[PDB]
Amino acid sequence: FNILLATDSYKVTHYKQYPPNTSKVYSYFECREKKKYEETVFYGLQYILNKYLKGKVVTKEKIQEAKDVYKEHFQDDVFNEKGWNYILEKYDGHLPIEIKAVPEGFVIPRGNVLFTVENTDPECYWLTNWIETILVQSWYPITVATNSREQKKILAKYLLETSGNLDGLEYKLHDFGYRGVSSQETAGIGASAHLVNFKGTDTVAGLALIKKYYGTKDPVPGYSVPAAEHSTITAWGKDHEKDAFEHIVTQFSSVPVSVVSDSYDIYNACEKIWGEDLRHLIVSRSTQAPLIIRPDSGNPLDTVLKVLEILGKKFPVTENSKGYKLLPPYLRVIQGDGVDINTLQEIVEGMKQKMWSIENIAFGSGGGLLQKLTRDLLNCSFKCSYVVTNGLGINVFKDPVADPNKRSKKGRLSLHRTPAGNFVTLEEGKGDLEEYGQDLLHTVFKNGKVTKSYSFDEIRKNAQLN
Amino acid sequence: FNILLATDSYKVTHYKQYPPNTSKVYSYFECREKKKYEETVFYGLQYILNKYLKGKVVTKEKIQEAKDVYKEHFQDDVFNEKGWNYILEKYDGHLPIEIKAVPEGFVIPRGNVLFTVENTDPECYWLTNWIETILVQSWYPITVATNSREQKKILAKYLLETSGNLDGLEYKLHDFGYRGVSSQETAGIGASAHLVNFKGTDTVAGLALIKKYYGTKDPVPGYSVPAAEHSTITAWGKDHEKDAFEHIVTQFSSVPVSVVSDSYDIYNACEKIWGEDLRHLIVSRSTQAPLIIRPDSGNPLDTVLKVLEILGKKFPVTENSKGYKLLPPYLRVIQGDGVDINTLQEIVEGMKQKMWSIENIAFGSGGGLLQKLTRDLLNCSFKCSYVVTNGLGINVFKDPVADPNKRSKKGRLSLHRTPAGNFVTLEEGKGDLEEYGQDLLHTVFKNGKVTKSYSFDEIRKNAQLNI
Ligand SMILES: O=C(Nc1ccc(C2=NNC(=O)[C@@](c3cccc4ncccc34)(C(F)(F)F)C2)cc1)N1Cc2ccncc2C1
Ligand SMILES: O=C(Nc1ccc(C2=NNC(=O)[C@@](c3cccc4ncccc34)(C(F)(F)F)C2)cc1)N1Cc2ccncc2C1
Repeated sequence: FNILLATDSYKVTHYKQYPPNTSKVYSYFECREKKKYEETVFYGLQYILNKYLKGKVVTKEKIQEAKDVYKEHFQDDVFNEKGWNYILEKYDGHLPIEIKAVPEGFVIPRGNVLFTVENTDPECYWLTNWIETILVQSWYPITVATNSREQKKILAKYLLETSGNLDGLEYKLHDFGYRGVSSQETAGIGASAHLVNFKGTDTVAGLALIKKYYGTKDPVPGYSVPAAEHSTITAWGKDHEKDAFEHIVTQFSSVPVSVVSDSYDIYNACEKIWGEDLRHLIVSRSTQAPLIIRPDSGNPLDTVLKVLEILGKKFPVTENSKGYKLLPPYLRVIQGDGVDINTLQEIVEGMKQKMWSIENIAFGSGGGLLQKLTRDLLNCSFKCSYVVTNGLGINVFKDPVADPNKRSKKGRLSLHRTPAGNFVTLEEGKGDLEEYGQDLLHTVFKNGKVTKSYSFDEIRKNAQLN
Repeated sequence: FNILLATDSYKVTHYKQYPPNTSKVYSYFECREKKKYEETVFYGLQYILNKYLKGKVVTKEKIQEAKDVYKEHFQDDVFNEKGWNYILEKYDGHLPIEIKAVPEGFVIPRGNVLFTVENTDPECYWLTNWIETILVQSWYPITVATNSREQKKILAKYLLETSGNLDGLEYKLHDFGYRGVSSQETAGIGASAHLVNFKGTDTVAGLALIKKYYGTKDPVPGYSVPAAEHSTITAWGKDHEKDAFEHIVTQFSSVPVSVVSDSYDIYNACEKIWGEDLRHLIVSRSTQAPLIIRPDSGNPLDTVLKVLEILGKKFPVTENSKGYKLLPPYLRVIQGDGVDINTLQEIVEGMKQKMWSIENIAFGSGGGLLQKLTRDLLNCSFKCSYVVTNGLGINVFKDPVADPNKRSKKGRLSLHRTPAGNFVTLEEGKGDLEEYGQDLLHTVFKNGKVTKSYSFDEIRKNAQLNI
């Protein structure tokens, strides 16, 4: 990794574009309000600070590699070799940058300052926005954590309504997304962001990221159970689906086991194979080791409702203290196909209308959870708000005539508690009036060192639901 | 990197679920047809083979790390330590796997085998599908290359129609997506996939990936020009936008230079600042060093058409030999906001209806090009189609009653040219009847070695448009 090659090409040319005698560039990150995701989990900057920004990030060799690449890339010698040599010689390759940030896991309304960046040496005025590209990739862990939290809110509401408690809430949305993301690095970041809110993952890459960058008191931040795939059922042959199911639930007799049941006919598998031929191997299992039947095709709501209606007529169903139907504790369902925040809401509402407890169901989500998200969903954006030029500070901003939603904030920013205990971003250095007490941003990075950090356990606490 | 920790958790348990006495698992990858992205660029597998699958990928230390993690993760000791030790001791940690693939850059219709995977040692029947998760991530470079190519087709059609050639086609869609992707690793892979079809990138990460994994005869696979951002304009102050523009075009007098012009009022910047106050610094510039005006907000079609209407009244417009209007060569426009395959089509059709040449415009795309894509867009999917159990081969598949589109192929697969020059995937080992040409799948990986590689130059040639 070479930070000289980890910016948008055009930023290589910015040191020639700022007003002459500019000693300070001060820039901020927000999830811009779009005058429905009203609050965001701030998570993921600490990963970036440690993996990419801290310590000696400049060497002789990195400067020469970048020089040689940019000469060809631009067909011209526009690279700031002198500016990067300055950092190597004055600071042993440590970035003279100060970043202030809201604590990780914090849950903040749209349109607030989340972090700020500024150069600490006048010579490095160009450096603040060099690192915009790398820091703005924060959008991804923020957006995965936020969208996973919104899904937890829906699950919380319906589980509380149909059961009278939240037992098992943190295992209700399992991460199926490892194959469905764009890379290994993405797998680990996105899986880690989902584990801010839940404990169930198949995306193994998330576990090592958490242990190296954040830390947990527990040995691991997330858990799984044995489960089949189409290959482990269909490999027995089209006439032997029963043989496959029997061998798998017998191999995994004393732990929970998920068994994909839609290879040929989900409704026949539920009613005849599980519900009649193999019923004796299901009703014997312990409460700690249920069979989880997994449909994987068809309309997600219609399929879930028919699977439950089938199982309800083959297995002894109870009515819980809320009046909702409940499968025996040895038998559960997981819908792991077509789940995103919209279909999840549809399935739990539909279950509730048919008097099925959300105790009966778990969800798996892959692309919906980790991939089908963009920087646009929360308007994650980094902008310059303040510069010093000829020793005078100026409040700077954009305000495009055709889109007032892209207006940016002015001047030096701070984050405060309101008298009602909400959040407000103060602009134009007005935080210094101290009419709203102390800035909630903390210095997290300064002059190549991480100065403040959060365990994963602290992050989970900050991100809890009301 | 530990390949023992680079699979979906449940696959750690699959070695206990396959039929006993199974000596072979054979699986394939396709972009399943949904019975419109009718053809897919196969690109990206070579990166995965070299970065993650080749050489000694198993050590004593990796097996113990995986053992310790899976113990806690499953609350149980279900990990296949003996199976992974077998690979370490018999093959010095090299995977006994054979992968066959269509050549990279090939352009293949939906619903065809692109690559196959099978174990070369009976002991390692479980290994074929262990590596499903890592191989299925090839969806991403395939889908970025495919979607970038479909955009090149749209640009090709409209540029040929409004100008009578394709000059500059390979610079018409610039990658703006570095900040808009989910990771550094993703930036490099997605940027490299876009450069299969175009030469203009700001996503620097793509250049080193191409040089390390593919290689080009040219020094670099992709190029950029100097350009402003809101910070380099707004830093001058709200009352000095004109000073910022003047200093920037004067700093970059002799090369092309893109200047974001919507900080306060794009229409005032075009009509009064560029079109009157600074016009003398624009009309002097060379054909090799145009000013590119960059709007960055509003309705993308409406804003492009009004920018061109303004510039057409302040600058000398010509009518090209097709009847379409053309800005002077020192002046161009780039729309780099809200561009995806749908808005791109809308803008060029709108320009065509208003008699503007596509010569006037370049596009920048960020999230649309590199991030707003999923494995579902081309139904990229990996399935087991053949096993050997008790020495007998059987053709296996799924065929869910409620979704016939998820039906999978049966048996040993091969890819062939049809008598009309199309493609066909043969099932059930029917390739061995040799009623069609050679199988187009080549061994690219075997027993821990990459056996066949493609230069990036070969991939660009394979992925060219017809015309
Ligand atoms: O079906 C898959 N995995 C799976 C299925 C169900 C659950 C459960 N979630 N939630 C729960 O509460 C269960 C559960 C009960 C008791 C103790 C559990 N311990 C740890 C966690 C879950 C526990 C419930 F059985 F009670 F539903 C089980 C977890 C994972 N697959 C993995 C995968 C990956 C990629 N693509 C497809 C698939 C299929
Ligand atoms: O505007 C940006 N960059 C940029 C702008 C225009 C082009 C051109 N594209 N296509 C071309 O044909 C141009 C062009 C002509 C002549 C020689 C060129 N040489 C190399 C390539 C482009 C050449 C055209 F001037 F003719 F339009 C110029 C390339 C990059 N930005 C970079 C960026 C990154 C992230 N976010 C926002 C931005 C803004």
